[PDB]
Amino acid sequence: GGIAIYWGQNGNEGTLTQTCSTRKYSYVNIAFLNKFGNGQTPQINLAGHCNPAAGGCTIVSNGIRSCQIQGIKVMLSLGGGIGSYTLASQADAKNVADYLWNNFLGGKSSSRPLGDAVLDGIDFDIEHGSTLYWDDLARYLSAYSKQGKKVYLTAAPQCPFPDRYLGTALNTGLFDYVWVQFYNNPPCQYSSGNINNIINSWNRWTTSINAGKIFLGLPAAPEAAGSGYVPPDVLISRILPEIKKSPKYGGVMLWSKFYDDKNGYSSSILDSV
Repeated sequence: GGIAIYWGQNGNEGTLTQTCSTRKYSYVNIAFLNKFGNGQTPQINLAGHCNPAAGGCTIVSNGIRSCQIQGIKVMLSLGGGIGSYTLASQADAKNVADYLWNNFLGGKSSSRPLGDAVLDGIDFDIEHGSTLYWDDLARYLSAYSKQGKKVYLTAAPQCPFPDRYLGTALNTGLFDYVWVQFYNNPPCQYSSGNINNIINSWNRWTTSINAGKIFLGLPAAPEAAGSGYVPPDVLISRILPEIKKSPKYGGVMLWSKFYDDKNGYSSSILDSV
């Protein structure tokens, strides 16, 4: 399989072009569109990379194209750990889907925040707020595929199954790739000496949902998460041989590009994935 990486939350982590040029990643999620819904004007947050005012982030289209040329799929990630994103109603789901289509996908807008490039899909990283309507948002985005170009749908649920925010949306069977977050959640993450909780949880996920491929999501450094970091050696020796047995195995997801650079996590695990 391949490695999915989150990029966008630390201005020092390198450009999107450099990120794709590493040749380590197969998927890149751009983190985050962290404000939308409830009549708010949607706002992308790419930390120090660029300021989206006055088309300050359109330069990112260069990186998007460069990734895609090399066969890397690039998603815009909604939500994240911080932000006032929500969906107020089913009409809000529709408004948000139309906004995303016109501003990031195959539609038209005079003010596309990341420029002219057409993203491959949308990543759902919904971690708080409303548990409602995410399934409608997935349906509406999925309908836009009928115009000719596939809109990929991906999700980052937390490991406790089922996920309170994304469970219904994942039950739709519309998601292409699901990278489960096996961290910040004691009952289903790695803890010193104990791999049972994580394998047990992986078995639940892979047997329970219909998506194309399921990925094992991890923090790339001890600093990247509150808890759940797994040393690469343990991953390679004890965890991967077990999880790679699943036909639904897609590879590994890492939070985030910035920490990966510092800790050299993907460099250490790349050939084992």
